[PDB]
Amino acid sequence: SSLPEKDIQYQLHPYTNARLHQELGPLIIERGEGIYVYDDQGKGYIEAMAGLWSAALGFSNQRLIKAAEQQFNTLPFYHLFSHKSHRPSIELAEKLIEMAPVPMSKVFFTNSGSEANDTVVKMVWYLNNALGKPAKKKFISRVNGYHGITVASASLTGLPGNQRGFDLPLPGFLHVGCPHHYRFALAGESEEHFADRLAVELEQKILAEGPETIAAFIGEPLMGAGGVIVPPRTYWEKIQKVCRKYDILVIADEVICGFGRTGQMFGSQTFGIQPDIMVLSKQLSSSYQPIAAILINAPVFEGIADQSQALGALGHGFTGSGHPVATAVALENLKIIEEESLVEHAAQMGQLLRSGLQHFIDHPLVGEIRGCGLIAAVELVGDRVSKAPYQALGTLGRYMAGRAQEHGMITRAMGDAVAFCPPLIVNEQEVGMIVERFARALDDTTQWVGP
Amino acid sequence: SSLPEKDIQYQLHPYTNARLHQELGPLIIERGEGIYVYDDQGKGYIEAMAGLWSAALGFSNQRLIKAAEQQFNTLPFYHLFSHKSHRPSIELAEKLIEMAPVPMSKVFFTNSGSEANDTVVKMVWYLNNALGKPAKKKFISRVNGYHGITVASASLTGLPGNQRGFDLPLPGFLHVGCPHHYRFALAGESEEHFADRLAVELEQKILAEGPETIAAFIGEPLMGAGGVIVPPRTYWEKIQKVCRKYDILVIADEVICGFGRTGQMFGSQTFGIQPDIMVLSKQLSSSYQPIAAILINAPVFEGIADQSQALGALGHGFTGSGHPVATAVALENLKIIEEESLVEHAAQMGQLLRSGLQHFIDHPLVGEIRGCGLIAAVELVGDRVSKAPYQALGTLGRYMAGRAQEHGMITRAMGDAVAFCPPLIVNEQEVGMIVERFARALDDTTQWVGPGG
Ligand SMILES: *Cc1c(COP(=O)(O)O)cnc(C)c1O
Ligand SMILES: *Cc1c(COP(=O)(O)O)cnc(C)c1O
Repeated sequence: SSLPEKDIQYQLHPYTNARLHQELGPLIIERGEGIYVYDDQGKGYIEAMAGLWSAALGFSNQRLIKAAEQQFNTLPFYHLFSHKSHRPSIELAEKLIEMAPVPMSKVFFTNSGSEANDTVVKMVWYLNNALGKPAKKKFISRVNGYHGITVASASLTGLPGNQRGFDLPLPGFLHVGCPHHYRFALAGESEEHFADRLAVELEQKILAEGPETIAAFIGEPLMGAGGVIVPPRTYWEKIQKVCRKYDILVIADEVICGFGRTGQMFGSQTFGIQPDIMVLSKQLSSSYQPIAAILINAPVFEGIADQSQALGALGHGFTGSGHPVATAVALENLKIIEEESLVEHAAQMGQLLRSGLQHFIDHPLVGEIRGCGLIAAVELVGDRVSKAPYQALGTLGRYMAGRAQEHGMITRAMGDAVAFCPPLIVNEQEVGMIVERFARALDDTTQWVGP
Repeated sequence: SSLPEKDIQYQLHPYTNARLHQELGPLIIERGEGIYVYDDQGKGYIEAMAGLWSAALGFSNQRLIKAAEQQFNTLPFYHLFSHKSHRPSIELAEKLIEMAPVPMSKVFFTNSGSEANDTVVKMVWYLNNALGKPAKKKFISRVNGYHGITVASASLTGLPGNQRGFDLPLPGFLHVGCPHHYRFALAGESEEHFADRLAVELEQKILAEGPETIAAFIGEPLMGAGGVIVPPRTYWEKIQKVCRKYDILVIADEVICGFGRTGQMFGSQTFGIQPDIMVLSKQLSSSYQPIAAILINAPVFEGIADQSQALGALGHGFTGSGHPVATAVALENLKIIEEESLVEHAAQMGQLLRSGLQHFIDHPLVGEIRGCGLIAAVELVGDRVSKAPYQALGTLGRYMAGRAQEHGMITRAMGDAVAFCPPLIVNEQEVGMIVERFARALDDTTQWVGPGG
């Protein structure tokens, strides 16, 4: 009958406890503008996550809306199968290739990040069969990495919450350590030496598995959903040397880091990664349309092209691959990010965010503050010396996130860390408000944990 | 540089020979209106495939475009994670549940058909773990079925072109026969007996694999990409009895059949299927937005809900799941289909299409004319008695499709069959034009072959 009642009756929600949902119902979000969303009671919230790490231009960018309209009225749907094409897919693909931080050869479009990583898995398998290396198939990823939730991409993902009860990972999807100094460094170990030990771990993993069986290493430049985990200094340098030593492809999952999130246009620039393949989504279209993109370099394309010829055609593609409305919106989105100098602006807003949060560095429940550019997290602990949680891992984060919402801010808990990933258009005072609302939530949480 | 040159330079095309693409370049489609698209030279074509079996309302429905606008200007993106919701997802889900041809409990949204089928795989695995049946995991599908192209959903798919080179199918993804009488029936075998033999095949497959290890059977009510293959009479009845005997879930992949394609609202109605899970996409939004929907019945939901509680939350969801613009467009799309009586209209347009094509039933190159509702195919052969192809399999289909395009019509060849899946809004005279353009293409193809006889 009521709208909340209909939701409970008819929707199975993602990333939601279904039974609790039947009791509590939804928080229905009705409208958005700038960095704000409003619920159906008219309460406004700063969307400090940009939705799902994604709405770079906020929730009422008229240029994107008009670009959708203009394309809708020209050609509202067509496809790229069997030599068919259309201008928006062509022009977007050109723009993505030309702005890539390393030389890239081709773009392949999907709807989601998960589909894109799933497609990259198939591409690498197809590639290595093309080349006559049928054993070179295994993927290496990392504990706490997030790469999506198809059967294959959830296998790449290294978060237990995405695997438990789903019979994952599949075989051939291997995991090395999470590069988080605060949690996994040895006592008195430096960042650089933590990085050394991670590179050794990767090489030993490869040697134990048989280097000839390892096709690819995939990683987010910095880990998003897994906690805003910034890798230790020299990690990417040392990891890439191990990969290049055994002819292992380096895949940068830029689904969150892409398009100005980390202080430069790509996480690959910020962290000195020269990937063979890049995966892009989210900020690509400010999530105004579902779209993702895979960039592959020359060797990857040439092997695939050779096979697609021998086997008649590339037996892969989604109905929505390169959708003309989604590609048109993404094209306009990238033009706005360039014309408005949002990469530079976000970097400056990020410095303000990070300096604001650092006033709480000696709070008794603050275990670590981390991030770079305009992405950050504050990890809470029940005890700073031991780094132990209050009650059980997740208890603090759950409480903090709930308090932040009460104070008009949407953040996301990742265990006991709360994340910040605001729209790139956030202004200085809005950053101040984000920090103030974080502060109030923290104060509430501290009184709740109590003496 | 020119637009075709940019395409060749920068895009890897799906379902395209990449090397041939570098030589020929693209056919760039510039605009659409009604049932027509126009290329960049201004030549018009009837889109007899509705794009990819999908654009129910044609290529310039203003109501859908305005519904997108109105939602863009309210809330252009949000998500459904962690109890968050929004009106368009809620109202769409209600509408889908209430119109379902069997009692259904919940809707889960994805972007694509492939994602939806991939998600259904995970849901079934999660479900059976929830129920304490950890061995009950394998899926059974069919030769020539199409269910998408993720690693898992390409394993469900039974077309060799989707598996060759990709190390698929994964283990646990099993295949029984294509239910196409014309190609796989024994000499002088009836439809009903062909159906018996297929049901026996399925039961033997289950028994050989261990019934306790089989979770689900999935099928398109009629097979789309694999050839517009109408199953033989009594197939679905007998297949479901085998499934119910061993407590195997029945999943109807309605990605093509959904929303009026086959003569009734759902392929499940047309063919008497009582599925536990339905998968919907394509006509859902006339492909104006990427969206797919999974309908799950009460037992499937209850088990999933039970576990999500014990494990804290359901560890699954796409950023675009239930996207407010895509759901708003699909909602308006389903309203138009109902208000304009397009299911009934498509049924009538389909009988005209079929009657038109049947004037060529005794043509020496026409092996079979099949379909129902407003989906059809004409399978061409080089020799009717042997059913053998002219030159290689595919030669006639490729030539026919090329001639159809020259005559202003886009059809898709599936080997030597050419498909018809026009927008539901096609009128009687447009059906006449589709059949005329098919006839000219067939006339060209006949002159090219020279059947003599
Ligand atoms: C969100 C995300 C994905 C998956 O994207 P979907 O569109 O939600 O499937 C993949 N990789 C990373 C790093 C992500 O953050
Ligand atoms: C087209 C199709 C799919 C896959 O849809 P995408 O949106 O292209 O992933 C799945 N099943 C059937 C029956 C289809 O026709």
